[PDB]
Amino acid sequence: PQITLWKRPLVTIKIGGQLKEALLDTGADDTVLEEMNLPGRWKPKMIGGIGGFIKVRQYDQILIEICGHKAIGTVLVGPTPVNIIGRNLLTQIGCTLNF
Amino acid sequence: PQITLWKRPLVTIKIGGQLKEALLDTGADDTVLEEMNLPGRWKPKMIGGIGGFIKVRQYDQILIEICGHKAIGTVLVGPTPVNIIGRNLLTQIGCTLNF
Ligand SMILES: CCOP(=O)(COc1ccc(C[C@H](NC(=O)O[C@H]2CO[C@H]3OCC[C@H]32)[C@H](O)CN(CC(C)C)S(=O)(=O)c2ccc(OC)cc2)cc1)OCC
Repeated sequence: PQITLWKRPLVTIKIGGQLKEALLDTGADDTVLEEMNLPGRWKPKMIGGIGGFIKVRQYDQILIEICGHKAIGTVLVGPTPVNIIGRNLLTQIGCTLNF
Repeated sequence: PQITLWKRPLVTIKIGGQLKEALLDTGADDTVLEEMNLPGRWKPKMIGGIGGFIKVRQYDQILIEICGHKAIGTVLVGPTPVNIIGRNLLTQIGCTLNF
């Protein structure tokens, strides 16, 4: 499909057996999801943007389905205000910018 | 053009007669540029990101050319980690997400 940018590009994702709304974010290197109790091991990490840095938990090889397109990669979990789908997963679903 | 996301979607912009590099950021509502001198009046404003809020200077109806495409809109200037082109201007240049 094609998504215009009049409004926030919010889509439904599926992760860890749960449906959520997430933002398709070409300005995000990595994927950052709201607090959730995913199973398995993780590693502490800090990511920064406007306003400073936040602490997150890095989970690897997590499967996410974005609009029916599957993707496997690293997911950061922490006190983010919004679920953010970053380039590490956007590339896997064939997402491009076009103008 | 069509832009893949294996690398950061960085493009050259021209604002106030000066060339800069900026990030096409579909997760940003607004356009935020690093500290710089712009002519005309400005109003102090605040915007919030992943790590909290920052103080910016709001410039309205500013000419800005993004990868050869002209836009006239709001540009925020402040201590952002990187120049980001947000949806307010991405819509003006006809930018969409596609997968
Ligand atoms: C009132 C303000 O609303 P809020 O609920 C913040 O809600 C957000 C936070 C972050 C994003 C993604 C980034 N957008 C954003 O900051 O937009 C700004 C500018 O326009 C406004 O619209 C949304 C918030 C303004 C951007 O797209 C990606 N960032 C990097 C970029 C700044 C270079 S990031 O989120 O900081 C990031 C993601 C993954 C990473 O992997 C290592 C690193 C960094 C969207 C909405 O309250 C704050 C306390």
